[PDB]
Amino acid sequence: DVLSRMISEKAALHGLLNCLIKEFAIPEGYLRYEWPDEMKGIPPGAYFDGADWKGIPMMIGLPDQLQLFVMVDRRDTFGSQHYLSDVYLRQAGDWQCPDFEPLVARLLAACEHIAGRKNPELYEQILQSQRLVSAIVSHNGRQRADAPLQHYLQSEQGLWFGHPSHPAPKARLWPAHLGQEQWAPEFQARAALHQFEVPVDGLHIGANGLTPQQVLDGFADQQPASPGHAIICMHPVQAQLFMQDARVQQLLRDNVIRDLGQSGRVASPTASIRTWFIDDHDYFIKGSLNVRITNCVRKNAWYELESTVLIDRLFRQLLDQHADTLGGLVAAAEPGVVSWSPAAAGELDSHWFREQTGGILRENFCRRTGAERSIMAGTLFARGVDLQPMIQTFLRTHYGEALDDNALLYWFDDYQTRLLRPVLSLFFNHGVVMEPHLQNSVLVHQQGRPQQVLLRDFEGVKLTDDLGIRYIDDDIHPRVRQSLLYSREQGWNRIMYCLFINHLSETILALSQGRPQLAPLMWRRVQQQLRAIQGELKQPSPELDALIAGHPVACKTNLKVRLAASYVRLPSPW
Ligand SMILES: Nc1ncnc2c1ncn2[C@@H]1O[C@H](CO)[C@@H](O)[C@H]1O
Repeated sequence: DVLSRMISEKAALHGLLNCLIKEFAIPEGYLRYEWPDEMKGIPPGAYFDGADWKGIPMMIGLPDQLQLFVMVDRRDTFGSQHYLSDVYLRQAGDWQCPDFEPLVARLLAACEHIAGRKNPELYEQILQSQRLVSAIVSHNGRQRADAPLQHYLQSEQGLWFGHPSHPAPKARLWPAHLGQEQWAPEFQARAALHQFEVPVDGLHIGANGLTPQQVLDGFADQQPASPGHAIICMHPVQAQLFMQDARVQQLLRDNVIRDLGQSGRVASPTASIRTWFIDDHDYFIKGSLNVRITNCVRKNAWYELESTVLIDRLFRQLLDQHADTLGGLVAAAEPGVVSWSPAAAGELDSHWFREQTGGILRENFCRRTGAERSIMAGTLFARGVDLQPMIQTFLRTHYGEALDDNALLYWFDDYQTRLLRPVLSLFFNHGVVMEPHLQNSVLVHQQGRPQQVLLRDFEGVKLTDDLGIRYIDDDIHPRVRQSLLYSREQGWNRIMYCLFINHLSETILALSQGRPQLAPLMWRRVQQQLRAIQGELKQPSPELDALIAGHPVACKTNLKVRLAASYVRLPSPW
């Protein structure tokens, strides 16, 4: 419990170092792998461990007379390293090791001068995200370290620390008056979804291979509705919000719509917070929620609600027909979509409604892929309750004995074939831009042995203006078309940050913990894959050649955005 607090700070602190490094120090060149002149204030124990140094000295010149020292376990062009000491800072001066709060005060404080822009909210958010993490750790701190990985839902609920490179991972600014512990996957949160009785004339249903009626069936047991009516459901938090609107009030006071209880299915919220998982239900429920959670506000905007539909119909046309050109793609359907809005409301309203009431079903792929056989990547490669990459002990148990270097490179290599081949085939063959970061990705495994890397999330999916866009069957609202349209370098920036800096960087960092020498080998294995896959592509790919030949990699900046998205340029690992 004090231990708990201290684990949460080390995670939240390392998370923040990751932003600082990747988003400022490496791109703006404030980083040096060198010992300081004076060590006064840094205790031997911080950098010497009896035998040898605790790794490599890392130094940042934060351009305001402030200096930062930290022992890292490796040199890394992406910033992906393990921090093997506390953090120390200077002025004059003498090195010091301030508590977590003043340590955040101060790092942040410097980040602001480097970015010219300040965010007082972000600060209070950082401590919030950290405080939750304590509670989280504290609640789960007695479990087998790797239990998260044993089971799909549990891996959706063992992402104890959130975004590895994010200043406020667990911060969820909804009305504090609605709690926090009861809407957290990480507290094993469960809840019967909030429902509403609405008349069938306002329904907007998008289905693919599914009857309008079957979509409804998916979201809510349609029975309790009187005829001419239907049952939508929402996040219970969304439900309070959505009921705040003068508009809805009116609707309620006029019995145009009935507010049923939290009376829907009992589901568990997923790591994405507003998606819900019912075991052996054919679908997840991906509802909206007007709350900032990490970056954005998790509404399905009205146009996004149309586009899921098209993307699904797209992904099937392709999977059905263009198999070979997809490098092995496995994707979760988003086959059905529902929203409601008063029959006669005029579109500033109609829209507003459909985005409050928006719902999207995702195929519960655990049915195709087996509960105990599929693990959410972000968790696959996360640090468990002891700040130890869970992947290690998971594999050690699946492969009987401890795994030598070459086992680990093999493993890594089966993995990354199956993440790279589909993402990149999708991009260059079709202009379909995916968002394959750690959370948008689920590993399917035959007892350790990677089978598929399932991808999902059509919100994230965009289409390139020269290519991807062409699968758009043109009678599409100009606003919808606008949400899908990525410029091809806009788009390649995403694919780059996602596969490389968010996903594999981290996959690597997880496996090579304790064995940094594995890092560079792994990336070299990456680079061959890059070339072999290219050899296979059926369209040109200059940006790929660029990358293979070691040109710099795009990296989305989480912290800088919140302070002043912006992508910065990080040196290739090769
Ligand atoms: N490594 C990650 N990258 C992107 N999103 C993540 C990551 N880990 C967790 N998430 C969660 O996934 C959602 C982003 O789609 C957010 O709710 C975010 O908090």
